[PDB]
Amino acid sequence: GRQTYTRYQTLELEKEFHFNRYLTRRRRIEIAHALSLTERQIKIWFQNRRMKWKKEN
DNA sequence: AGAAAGCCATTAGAG
DNA sequence: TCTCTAATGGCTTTC
Ligand code: NI
Ligand code: NI
Repeated sequence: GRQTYTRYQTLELEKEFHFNRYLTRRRRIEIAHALSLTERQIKIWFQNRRMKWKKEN
């Protein structure tokens, strides 16, 4: 099964991605707690978002 | 070194 | 039926 992300979670992440397309371990834990997601989800979201940003270039 | 993070292709589920 | 993206898996890369 797959969880669906709220607007707030997706908005707060996209806002983060605006500043740096990669995350540090300290920040990655911070974000996972604030959005009530796992460290793994945050990593994966950025993997996908970086791939999505690649197709837009 | 080898754990941890990435890249990339691919899949599958939510709505 | 169709779209988008969470999630996966098998590699390579970074530290
Ligand atoms: Ni700006
Ligand atoms: Ni090695």
